[PDB]
Amino acid sequence: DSQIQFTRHASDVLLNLNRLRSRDILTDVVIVVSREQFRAHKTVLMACSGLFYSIFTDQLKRNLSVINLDPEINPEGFNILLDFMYTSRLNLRVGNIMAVMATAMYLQMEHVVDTCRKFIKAS
Amino acid sequence: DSQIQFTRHASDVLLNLNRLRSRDILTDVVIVVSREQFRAHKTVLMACSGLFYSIFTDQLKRNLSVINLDPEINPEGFNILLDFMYTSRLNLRVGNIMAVMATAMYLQMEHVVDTCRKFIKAS
Ligand SMILES: CC(C)NC(=O)Cn1cc(CN2CCN(C)CC2)c2ccc(NC(=S)NCCc3c[nH]c4ccccc34)cc21
Ligand SMILES: CC(C)NC(=O)Cn1cc(CN2CCN(C)CC2)c2ccc(NC(=S)NCCc3c[nH]c4ccccc34)cc21
Repeated sequence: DSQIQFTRHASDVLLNLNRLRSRDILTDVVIVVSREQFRAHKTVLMACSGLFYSIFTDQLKRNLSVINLDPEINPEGFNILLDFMYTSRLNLRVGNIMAVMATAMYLQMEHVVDTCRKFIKAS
Repeated sequence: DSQIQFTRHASDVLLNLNRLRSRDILTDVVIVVSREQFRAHKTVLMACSGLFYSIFTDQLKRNLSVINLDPEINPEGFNILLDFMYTSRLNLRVGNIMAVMATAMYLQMEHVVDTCRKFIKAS
């Protein structure tokens, strides 16, 4: 409310969280997408994705160390979205727009889908 | 670099991380401060504190579920800093500044220490 605001703190936290991912420090889940595998932190996955929230919030699945995604998910599209989660930067190109949008819908990241919609429209 | 920037994503992630802490979801450590206990996420602690980074980055201590802080640490001051880590907001009042500053020194949060110094200077 009337507390002092650190305007860079949130971005600095996310940057260190991504650094921890890049060194595999306290990563607690691998996400299998067809042939690929991505290690990550369940907390960040839950904070950023409705699908991952709905999985790990259920005590039936909260302790899983492996999550197999839908085999139709494109790994490049997932990687772009995983990067976004940890960076706030979304790499939308003409060559990946369709794969990134579809993957964002499957992961229930509405703002990204909403931004994919505006990207479409601005093309 | 040339990707789309989501200016509110990092703050949105931290808010959900704090929500997860408030429901004790995926918390993986308890910090003992005199007669008090605080549950938290090791990744957030490490991202925010040089002390907590140095502890959990060491494989000798990375798997600890309990951390006992120095008995001289004031629990209210620790709580204020724990809140700051998860909110980017620092509750500095001249009734608590000394105990917050000394705690931020122990936790190796230089940004906060530097701010406490200017709070003193701005009187
Ligand atoms: C970084 C940020 C912008 N990314 C998201 O918000 C992605 N996301 C997208 C959704 C799904 N949306 C939600 C809004 N709704 C109208 C349409 C469907 C979603 C859901 C959960 C989380 N993760 C966490 S920790 N949420 C804590 C609050 C909460 C949400 N639903 C709850 C259910 C029970 C208790 C708490 C909650 C992230 C989610
Ligand atoms: C959210 C942000 C504003 N809060 C901090 O930065 C609090 N903090 C304060 C310090 C201690 N400072 C650091 C600067 N130095 C000149 C004086 C002492 C500190 C240390 C680690 C972390 N956590 C993480 S993940 N760091 C990843 C990068 C890294 C730092 N040291 C490394 C050593 C080896 C490998 C990597 C690194 C947080 C730290």
